Amino acid sequence: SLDTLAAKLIEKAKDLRAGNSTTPQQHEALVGTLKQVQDAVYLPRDDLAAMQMGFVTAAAIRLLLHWKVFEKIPDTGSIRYEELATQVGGDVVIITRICWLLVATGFLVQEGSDRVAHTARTRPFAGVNPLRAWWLMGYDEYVPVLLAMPRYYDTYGIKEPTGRLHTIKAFTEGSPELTVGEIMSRHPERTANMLISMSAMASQYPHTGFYDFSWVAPKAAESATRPLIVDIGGAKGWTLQAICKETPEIPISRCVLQDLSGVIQMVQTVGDEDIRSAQLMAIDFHKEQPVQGALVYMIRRILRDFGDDECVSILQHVVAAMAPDSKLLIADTVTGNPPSWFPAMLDFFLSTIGGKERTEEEFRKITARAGLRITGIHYSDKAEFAMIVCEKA
Amino acid sequence: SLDTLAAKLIEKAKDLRAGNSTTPQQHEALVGTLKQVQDAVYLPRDDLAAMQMGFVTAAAIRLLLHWKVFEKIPDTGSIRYEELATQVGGDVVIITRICWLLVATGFLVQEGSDRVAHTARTRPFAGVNPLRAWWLMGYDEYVPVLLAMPRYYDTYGIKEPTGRLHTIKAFTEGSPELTVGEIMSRHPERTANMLISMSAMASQYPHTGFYDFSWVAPKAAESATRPLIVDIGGAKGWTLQAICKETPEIPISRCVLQDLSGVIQMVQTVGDEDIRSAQLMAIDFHKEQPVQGALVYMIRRILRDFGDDECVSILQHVVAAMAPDSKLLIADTVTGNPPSWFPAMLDFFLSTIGGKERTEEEFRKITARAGLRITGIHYSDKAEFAMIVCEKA
Ligand SMILES: C[C@@H]1C=C[C@@H]2CCCC[C@@H]2[C@H]1C(=O)c1c(O)c([C@]2(O)CC[C@H](O)[C@@H]3O[C@@H]32)c[nH]c1=O
Ligand SMILES: C[S@@+](CC[C@H](N)C(=O)[O-])C[C@H]1O[C@@H](n2cnc3c(N)ncnc32)[C@H](O)[C@@H]1O
Ligand SMILES: C[S@@+](CC[C@H](N)C(=O)[O-])C[C@H]1O[C@@H](n2cnc3c(N)ncnc32)[C@H](O)[C@@H]1O
Repeated sequence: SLDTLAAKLIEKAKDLRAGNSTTPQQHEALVGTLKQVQDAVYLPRDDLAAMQMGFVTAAAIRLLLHWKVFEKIPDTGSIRYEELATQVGGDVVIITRICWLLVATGFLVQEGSDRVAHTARTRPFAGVNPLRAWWLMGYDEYVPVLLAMPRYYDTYGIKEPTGRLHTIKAFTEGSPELTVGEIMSRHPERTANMLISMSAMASQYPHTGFYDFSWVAPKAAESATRPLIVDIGGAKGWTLQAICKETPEIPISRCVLQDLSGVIQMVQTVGDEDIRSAQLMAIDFHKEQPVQGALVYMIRRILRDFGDDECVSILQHVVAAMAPDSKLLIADTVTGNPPSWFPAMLDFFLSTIGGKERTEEEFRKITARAGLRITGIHYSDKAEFAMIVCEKA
Repeated sequence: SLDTLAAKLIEKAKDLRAGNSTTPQQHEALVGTLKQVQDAVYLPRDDLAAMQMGFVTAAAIRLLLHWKVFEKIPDTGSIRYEELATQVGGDVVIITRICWLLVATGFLVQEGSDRVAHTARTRPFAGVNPLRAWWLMGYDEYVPVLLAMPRYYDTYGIKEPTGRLHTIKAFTEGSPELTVGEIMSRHPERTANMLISMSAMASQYPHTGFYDFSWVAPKAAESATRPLIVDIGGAKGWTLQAICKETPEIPISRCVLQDLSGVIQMVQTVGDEDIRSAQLMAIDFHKEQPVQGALVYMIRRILRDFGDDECVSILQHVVAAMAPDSKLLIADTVTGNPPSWFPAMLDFFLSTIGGKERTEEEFRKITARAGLRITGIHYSDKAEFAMIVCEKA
C-alpha cells in the first residue's frame, strides 16, 4: 500500500543513516512494493506515458553512450556542460537538452545550472562492464527486431517461429537464409560485446542446490568404467565443477564436457585443473552424441534456444546413446501457465531466435517424441528453473 | 529525501482514506511522487529490467493491436485463447505466448488455464479513441526515429536540429525535403490517427478551461462576415468545437479551420456536421496566412514543432494578415528550466521534428522578434499550458 511503501522508505533511510547494508531481499521488497502501488494508483494514461518515457530515456542513454559522454562525466563531482561539449566536439545546446531528460528522470543530477554529475544509475555506463554490454546488446540487437515483428508475422503468417532459419532476428538483418550464429560470425564487434553479455546471464541461474546428484556416487563405485555425467554444451565446464565440488564422491575425471572446438580448446588452455582432468570433447549436438552408455546426460539452458523439432533431434541423438538405465537431465525453466514475468519476458525474446520457455506439458510432449518419460521435476527457487529428470520410455 | 517522500506518500494515503484525493492535481501530484520514489530507489539492474520489460510489453501490445486481438477480447468476461486464435486466423501457441507476457505484467488477466480478459489497462486498445491514437503515434511514428538518432547526428553533426527540413523524422522516413507535417498528411491512415491523437492527454493539453473567449461574442454582433477565430494548423477543429461549445455565442460558421491539404480533406470524412459547417481551408503556414483581418488567429501546439527562426517566420506571415484590432493567440505548453517530467519527455521527442518545449521567456523572445507585444498570459491551473495573448507592437 502507499503506507507500507512509506514504511520501507523510512526503514531504508534509517539503515543508511546507521551505515548498515540494504540486503538484496530488502531492495527487492522495496521495489516490488513500489510496483504494486504504481499498479494500483496509475491510470492507463499514466501507464502509457511511463512506457513512452522509457523509450526516450533509453534513446538518450544510447545517444550519450554513442557520444562517449558518460566516460567524460567524472566518477564524483561534476563537469560543466560547456566542457563536456568541447570534449565531445559538439553543440552544448543539444548535449545539454539530452542530459536534461536524464536529469528530469533522476539518471543524472545537475550541480548548479552549469554542471552535470553521475548517479549510481549512470556510473555503469561510464566504462566497459557486463551490465553495460548487456544493455547495449539488448538495445542494439533486440529492439529493432521487436519493431520488425508485425512485418515479420505479415510475411511468414501468425505462426510460432520455430526454425533455426528464417528467425525474426535473421529476417530483420536481411539474411533469413542464415542462422543467428552465422550472422553473428559476420559481425566481430557485435559478437565481442555479446560475449561479455553472455557471461552475465549464465552466472545468474543456480548450478546446484536444488537437485541431488549424489545417486551417481554408488554407480561410480560399482563400475570402474561407466562414464558418469556428460555435460552437453557445458561451456567452460562450470556446472561439472560445481557438481563434483558439491559431491566429491563423483570423480570429475569420469565426467565428460562437450562443446564447440573453440570452447574446448580454451578450456584445455586456461581452464582450472579439476575441469581439465575431465574428458573434454568437441561435438555438434545437432548431429551426434559420441559418449555411449553414460549414467547421466545433462542439457542445461540449451533446449530453450530451439524449436520442438530441433529439440527432439538433439534429444534423439542422446536417447540412441543412452543405456536402459541412463538418465537425461534437462536443466531449464518449466514455465507456469500462466508464466511469471521474468520467464515470460525471456520467452518473448526467445521467439526472435526460434526458441521458447516451455511449460511442463510442452516438455512432456517433446520428451515423449524422443522416446523419453519425465520421472521427476525438481524446482530451484529462481523463476521456475528446474531439473527435469528423464528416462527411456 | 527518502523521508520527505515517505511523508508525502503517508499524507496522500490519508487523503484517499477520507475521500479527499479527488482532483486531477492531486492525482498528478501522487503520480509524480511515485516517480520520485522510483528515481531515488532504482538501481542499474532495476532500470535494465524496466527498459527490457517496457520494450517487450510495447511490442506485445503492438502485435495484439495489429492482429485485432484486443478488439475480440470482450469488454468483460473472458474468451478462450483458442477462440481468439481462430478468429484472427493465427496459431494459438504464439498468440498465447504473447498474451502471457501481458498477463504477467497485469495488462491482461488469465481466467483458469485457457481464457483471457481485459483489464482497465487494455480496454483503451480495444477500439478507436484518443489515448490509443496517442500511443500509436508514439510507437509507430517516433520509436523508429529514436533508433535513428545516432546515425542522424553522425550525418548532420552534433548540432541542435532546428530546420523544418531534414528533421530526424524525415531522415528516417526517407523524405528529408518534406516537413514532418507534410509527411504525416500524405497517408490517410496516418493522418486519421494523427487527428484523433490531438484529442488525447487533455490532462497536459486542455482544449478549454484556462482562457475565456466570451469577449468574442460581442464583436460577432459588430459584423456579419468578419472571420472570428482562425485555427491555424487546427487539425480536425476539435479545439474550435470545444470553444464554441463553451461560448455558444461564437458561431462555428464564422470560424476558419486551416491545415495542410491532406489533413483538411480528411476532415470531410471524419468531421461531424458541426465542424464541417466551419470555413475549412487548406494552407501552408510556412508561406502564408491567406485570411486577412480576422478577429483572432489561434496558433495551438504549432510553435512547439519548429525552431526559433522558423517560429518567427510563421508568426510574421500571421502578423501581416492581422488588422489593427486583431489578436494572435498562442496556446501551448509552457514549462520551466529544467523542463518538468512530461515536457522533458516531449522536448526529447520534439527534437526529432526540429521542435522543443519552451519557457515563458523563450516564447517572449520569439514573439518580440516577430513584432508582437504580449498583453496577457493565462495559465491552466491543471497543466503547464497557457494562452499567450498577443497584438501587433
Ligand atoms: C511528437 C510527439 C511525439 C511523442 C509524443 C508522446 C507520444 C505520443 C505522440 C506525442 C507527439 C505529439 O505530442 C505531437 C505530434 O504528434 C506532432 C506530429 O506527430 C508531428 C507534426 C505533424 O504536423 C502532426 O502534429 C503531428 C507534433 N507535435 C507534438 O507535440
Ligand atoms: C546457452 S550456452 C551455455 C549452456 C551451458 N549448458 C550452461 O548452462 O551454461 C550453450 C552452449 O552450447 C554450445 N553449443 C552451441 N552449439 C553447439 C553444438 N552444435 N554442439 C555442441 N555445443 C554447442 C555453445 O558453445 C554454448 O557453450
Ligand atoms: C501538433 S498538431 C496540433 C493540432 C491542433 N492545433 C491541436 O493543438 O490539437 C500540428 C498541426 O499542424 C498542422 N500543420 C503542420 N504543418 C502545417 C503547415 N505547413 N500548414 C498548415 N498546417 C500544418 C498539422 O497537420 C497538425 O494538424
